[PDB]
Amino acid sequence: MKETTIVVYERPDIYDPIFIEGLPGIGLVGKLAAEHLIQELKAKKFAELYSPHFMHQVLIRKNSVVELMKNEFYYWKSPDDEHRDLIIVTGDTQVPPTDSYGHFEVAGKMLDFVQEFGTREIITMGGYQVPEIQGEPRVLAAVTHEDLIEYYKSKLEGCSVEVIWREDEGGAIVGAAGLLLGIGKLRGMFGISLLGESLGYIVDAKAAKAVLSAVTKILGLEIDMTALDERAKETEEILRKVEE
Amino acid sequence: MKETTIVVYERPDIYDPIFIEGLPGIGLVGKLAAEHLIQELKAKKFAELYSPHFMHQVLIRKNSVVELMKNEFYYWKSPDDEHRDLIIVTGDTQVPPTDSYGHFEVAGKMLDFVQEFGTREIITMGGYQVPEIQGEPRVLAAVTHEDLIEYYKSKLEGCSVEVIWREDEGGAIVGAAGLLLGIGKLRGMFGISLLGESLGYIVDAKAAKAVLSAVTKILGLEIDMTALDERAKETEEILRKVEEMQRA
Amino acid sequence: MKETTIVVYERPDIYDPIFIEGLPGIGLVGKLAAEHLIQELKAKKFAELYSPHFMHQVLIRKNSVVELMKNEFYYWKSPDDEHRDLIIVTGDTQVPPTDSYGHFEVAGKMLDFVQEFGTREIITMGGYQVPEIQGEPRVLAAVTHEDLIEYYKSKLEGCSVEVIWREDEGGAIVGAAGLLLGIGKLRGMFGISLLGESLGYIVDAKAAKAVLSAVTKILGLEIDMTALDERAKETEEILRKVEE
Amino acid sequence: GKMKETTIVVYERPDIYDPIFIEGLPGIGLVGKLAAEHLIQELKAKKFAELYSPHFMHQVLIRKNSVVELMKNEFYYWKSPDDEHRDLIIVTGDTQVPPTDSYGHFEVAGKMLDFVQEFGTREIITMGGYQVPEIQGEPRVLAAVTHEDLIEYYKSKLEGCSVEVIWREDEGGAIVGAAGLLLGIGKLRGMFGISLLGESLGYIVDAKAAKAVLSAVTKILGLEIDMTALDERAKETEEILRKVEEMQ
Ligand SMILES: [Au+]
Ligand SMILES: [Au+]
Ligand SMILES: [Au+]
Ligand SMILES: [Au+]
Ligand SMILES: [Au+]
Ligand SMILES: [Au+]
Ligand SMILES: [Au+]
Ligand SMILES: [Au+]
Ligand SMILES: [Au+]
Ligand SMILES: [Au+]
Ligand SMILES: [Au+]
Ligand SMILES: [Au+]
Ligand SMILES: [Au+]
Ligand SMILES: [Au+]
Ligand SMILES: [Au+]
Ligand SMILES: [Au+]
Ligand SMILES: [Au+]
Ligand SMILES: [Au+]
Repeated sequence: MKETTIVVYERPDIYDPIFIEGLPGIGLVGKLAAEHLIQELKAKKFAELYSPHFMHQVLIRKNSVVELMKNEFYYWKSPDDEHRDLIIVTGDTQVPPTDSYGHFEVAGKMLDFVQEFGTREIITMGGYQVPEIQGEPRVLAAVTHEDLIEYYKSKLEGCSVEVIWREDEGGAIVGAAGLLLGIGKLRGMFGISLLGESLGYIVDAKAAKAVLSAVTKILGLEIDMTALDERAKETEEILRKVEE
Repeated sequence: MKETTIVVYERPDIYDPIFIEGLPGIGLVGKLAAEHLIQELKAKKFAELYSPHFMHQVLIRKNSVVELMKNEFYYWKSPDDEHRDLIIVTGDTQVPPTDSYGHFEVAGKMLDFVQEFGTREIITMGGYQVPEIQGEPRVLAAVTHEDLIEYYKSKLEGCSVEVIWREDEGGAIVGAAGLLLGIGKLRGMFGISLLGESLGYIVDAKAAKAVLSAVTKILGLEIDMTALDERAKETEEILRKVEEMQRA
Repeated sequence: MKETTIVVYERPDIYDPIFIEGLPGIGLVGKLAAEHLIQELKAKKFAELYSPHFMHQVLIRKNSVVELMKNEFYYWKSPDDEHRDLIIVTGDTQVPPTDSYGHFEVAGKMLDFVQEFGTREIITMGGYQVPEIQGEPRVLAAVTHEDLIEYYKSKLEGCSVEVIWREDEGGAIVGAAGLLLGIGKLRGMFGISLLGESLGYIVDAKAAKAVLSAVTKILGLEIDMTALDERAKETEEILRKVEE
Repeated sequence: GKMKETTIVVYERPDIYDPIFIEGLPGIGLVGKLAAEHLIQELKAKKFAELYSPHFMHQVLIRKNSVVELMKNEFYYWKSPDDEHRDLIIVTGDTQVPPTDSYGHFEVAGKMLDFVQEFGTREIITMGGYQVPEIQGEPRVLAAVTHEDLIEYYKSKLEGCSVEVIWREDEGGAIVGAAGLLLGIGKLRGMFGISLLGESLGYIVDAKAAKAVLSAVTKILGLEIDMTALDERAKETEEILRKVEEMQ
C-alpha cells in the first residue's frame, strides 16, 4: 500500500457506463443518495479502494470485525438498449482536508479504474451548505463543458425538483464531487455535478431524495424514495425536540 | 533513509510466530503490556526500526548517549510444540497524528518484515479512552475475520478479565493497533485487537495488566504480573495525593 | 496529475521574452496588474498549468462550467525591435501556505517552461502589506544581482511612481513573487521584484496601477490605466461609506 | 537548478583530510549559529559549498544591497596548517526545515552527511542551545555523544576548560532538528561525535552562551580563539535587555 490501491473482485461486462459518485460530504447528501440507488437497482459491489492518504485508522464493522477505511464500487448492468450501464462509488470517507495531493491521487486512481470499462461520463452528487432552507431543497447543477447544459436540461425536462444552473462564478466544489469532474475533463471525460441545498450538520435524507430525483430523471430510471421519505420524516421530529 | 528502515541483527530460529504490538498509545497500555511481556519471557531483541516520518529529534538514552527515535523487535522461541513463537514490537513513538501516509508506510514495513518469518497472525494491544473507570478495567476485542470470534472466545474461556466483543459500529482504532490488522487483512493475515479501558492521561499499569492477562491467556502462558500490580499501586497513591494538592 | 503539469496550446514565435508574474497575493496587487496588462496588450493565452498541490477543489467559471484551479500563460509578440516579447503568468491561486515543497515544484515547472523560449529575465509583481498608507502607495524593489540596481533604475528614470530600493535585510518575499527570482537565480536567470504597499484586505486597484506603471515604464510601454483608476475610485467610495 | 530535492552547489573540492564536521544552524538563542559564525570568522574558514532545499520555507530573503536570495545553508572549510589539529567543515545558514515537516529534516540532514562523507568525515560536533527559565551563574554546556566510549575521550579533551560541561542525564529528553539528527543519522552510518548545548533563555540572541559553547568546542579542537567580539555582543544585548524591561 505505497499508493492508493483498488482490489478487484469481478470484471463485469458493462460498456460505456456512467460513473456516479456519492462519497461523504455536506449533510451526507451524496452518500445517502448513492446508497439508496445501489439498494434499489440491487447494484453488485465489484471493487474496493484503499488509500494510505485516508485517515490512519480502522473502523469497527458488523460482528466485531475491523477494517481499513475504504470506498466501494458497485455496478448495474442495464437489461435494455434504452438505459446506461452504471458504476457507482460510495464509501467511509474522503482524504482529510489537510492533504490536497491525496485527493488528487485518489481521484486519479478512481478515474483510471472506470476508464478501463470505457467510462467517459460522470455524475457527482453532494450537498451545498446553506444557513436556512426556505421551502423544498433546490438542486444546483454545473457541468464540465458548456454544450452539456443543453444536453442535461433536455433530460431533466419534466422533473419534480427545481434544478438551478449555478451562476456563482468563483464558488468551489471541494473534494471528489469536483475533482472527478475537473481531473476527468483534462483526460477527455465529461459530466455534471448536482449538489442539493442543505443545512449540512445533519444527515439530510430530504436533500438526498431531490438530488437522486434529478439523477434518476437524467438516467430515465424510476425508483422508490420512501425509505428516504421516512428518514427525513424521522430526523425532522428529532430536530424539533433537540431545539427545546 | 528515504523511507522507513529496519536494521536486523540476526535471523531468529522461529516459525509461524504470532506478531504482538505494544507501541505508545492510550494510557501507555499496549507499551507497558509489551515491555512486561518482553521482560518476563526474556525475549531477545533482534531488529530495530527507524523512520524519517518519526519526530525529527534524537532522545537522550542512558549514559549521555543520543539516539534517533525507533521501534524495537524482540522474539521469543517457544520451548515446546504447544506454544507459538513470538515477535513483539515496542518503541519510543508512533508517527505523529498529522502524517497518515507515514503510519501506513511504517505499518507496511513492519508487516513486510514479520512475514519474512512466516507470520500470519497478529495481536495488538492498547487502550480505549474512557471518561471514568467503574472498578475493574474491561478489555474490548475485535478481530479481522468473523470466524475468529469463537476461535479466540475458546482460548479465553476461564480468563479472569472481562472481555467485551465490541459492537460500536463505526468506532475507530487509531494508529498501529489498528493499521497492522487492517493492512494485514489485505495481505491474507489475521488477528485480534485487545484494548483496555483507561483514563488515558496516566501511565496505566493496571489496565496493562488486564490486557496482558487476556493476551497471555490466549497464548497459553502464565506470566507473573507482580511488577505491574506494584506500579498500579504506586500510581494510585500518587494520583490521590495530587487530588489533595488541588486545594490550591 | 501525478505532478504539476503544463498543457501547451501554442508555441508562439517569441524569443528572449521577459517573464512577468502576477499571481494572487497581498491586495490582489500582482493579479490585477497582470490582468490589466494582458487586457491592454491583447496578449494571447498559450498554456495552462495545473497542480495536484493546489487546493483540492474545482471552481465555477461563467455559464455553470467547472474547472480545476490553474495558472495561465499569455504571450505578447513585440511588433518592433525596441520592445521585448513578453510571457505573462497569472491564475486562480498559489499552492497553500502549508505545503512549501509544492511552491518549489510549481515555481520550478514555470521556469522550465519559460526557459524553452530563451527566457532569462523575470519581473515579479505583488503587494507589501502596510498598516496604513498616507499618500500615493510606494513600490518596493529588489533584484537578483547587485549590478541590476542601476539597470532598472535607469529604466525607471522619469516614472511618477516612487520606487524604493529595499534595505530591510532579513525581510521575506513569500510565494512565486520571490521563488521565481530565487530559483531563477540558481539557473543563471535574473530580474527584479516590484511590490506595491497595500492594506491587503481589499482588492487594491490603486496599488496595482502603481506597480504596473513601474513595470510598463521598465518595458517602455504606455498603457491606458483608466479601468484601474475607476476601480480604485469605486472602492474608496465603498470604504468611506462602510466606515460610516 | 532543479529543486526536486535538497541540492548542494559545490564551488571547490577543498584539499582536506578526515575533517571534523561542525554544525551551527539556527535554533535556541541562536547559540549554535553565532558560535559557528564566530568560529568561521576567527579561523578565516573559506566558503566551499551551498545547500538549497525545497523543504525550506517558500520564500526568498532580502540580503545586502536590495538583493533577493533563496534561504540556504553554507559549508566552510578550515585547512589545518599542521598534523596536530584536524581539518574542519563548518555548516551554518538562514534556517532549518520548518517544525511541521519531519521528513524534510531527515532529507536535509541526510544530504549534509552524504556530502561531508565525500571528504572522509567521520566525526561530528553539533552546537546549539538548551532552553532554561533562568540563568543563575555562568551558562553551562550540556554534553551527549553517539557512543558510550566517547565520554572518556571528550572528557579528557576538556580537562582545564573555563566553561563547565554537564554530561546530561535527562533520559527521555530530546534534541530537535539538525543538532540531534546529524548525530542520530550519522551513528547509523558509522559516524560519531558529540552534542554541545548551551543553557539559554532562547528568545534573545545569546552571545554569552555561544561563547561558552564555542569555548568547549575550541578546547576539544586545541584552538585558541579570540572571544572578544562575542563578549561585546553579550555586553550590548544585556544593557538593551535592562532598558527594554524598564519600559515593561
Ligand atoms: Au501518495
Ligand atoms: Au477527493
Ligand atoms: Au459535498
Ligand atoms: Au425528477
Ligand atoms: Au462533450
Ligand atoms: Au516516506
Ligand atoms: Au502507525
Ligand atoms: Au492504543
Ligand atoms: Au486471564
Ligand atoms: Au509533487
Ligand atoms: Au504578493
Ligand atoms: Au509558489
Ligand atoms: Au511610471
Ligand atoms: Au523531498
Ligand atoms: Au538548538
Ligand atoms: Au582555509
Ligand atoms: Au533538520
Ligand atoms: Au575552555
